[PDB]
Amino acid sequence: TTFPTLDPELAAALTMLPKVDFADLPNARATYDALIGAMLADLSFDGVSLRELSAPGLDGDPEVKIRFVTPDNTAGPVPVLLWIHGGGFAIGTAESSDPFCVEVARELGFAVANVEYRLAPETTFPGPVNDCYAALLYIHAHAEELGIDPSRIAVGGQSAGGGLAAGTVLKARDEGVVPVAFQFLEIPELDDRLETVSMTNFVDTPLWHRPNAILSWKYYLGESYSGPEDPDVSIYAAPSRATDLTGLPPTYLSTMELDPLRDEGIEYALRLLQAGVSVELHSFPGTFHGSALVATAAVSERGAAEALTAIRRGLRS
Repeated sequence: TTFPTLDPELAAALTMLPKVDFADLPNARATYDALIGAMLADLSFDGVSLRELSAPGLDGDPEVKIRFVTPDNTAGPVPVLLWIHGGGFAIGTAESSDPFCVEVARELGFAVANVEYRLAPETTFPGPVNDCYAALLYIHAHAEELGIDPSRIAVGGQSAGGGLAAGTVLKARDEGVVPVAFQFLEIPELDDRLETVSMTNFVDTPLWHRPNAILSWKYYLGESYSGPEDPDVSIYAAPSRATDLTGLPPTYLSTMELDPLRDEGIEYALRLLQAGVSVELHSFPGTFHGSALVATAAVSERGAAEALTAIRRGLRS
């Protein structure tokens, strides 16, 4: 009865749901890392293999490791998904996305380059998006050696990883080096200004909420950033601030009903469409930020199936 529009199937999973409070980052990191590692313990890697790649960082930055998932038995060159995990820019690891990356490699027969970007606040913007772009530059430049079709690279991510994906895709277009065939944005974190209705009204929704949103952008943009009215925010940090969305790749964007990020996701999708970009936009009913973690729910199963359908079609021949 606190959230009467929730899907009953999800509703269930809510009394157990841990607080991931950004105000205490060490503890946030620990409860998240445990809410994921519990799931990685029994994960099947049947039909795929994982090896680590090392992409040179931008400027004098350290190497960016990539968890590179490939399907077994596969003639190749195959399409590749560059994937970027979520966690509000300040928590999470690439391995936390191994379930999804294995799924894509096994079901679609695509390589997946899952990027270990550096976390904020220890590394503030531009570092994290630079690590993702460095990984993109590397996979594109080494595609032949890696058994990748350079004409069929997707860039995607979830939550903050969807903001990093969108920023990386803006950067790729603007620099003109790497062609991106498809963009996949799941519950993306795109706008630091926190001025949409969902961002003003969702103050204690499950997992993500306005208090976490404030802390997440502050960690990422750093101790100089002065907040929503700051005029000096890069479009690669907050893609919603970009004014020219033309010439971006065909895109899939999903949002959740009770997610504070919902409205900035729908608005970005609408502006992509209005810029002539092919977009699939899906706001799922009765859901919350991260309810896909309740993988058994029918609405989660529908979302997961559609994600594979979208990526499969987005990277067709």
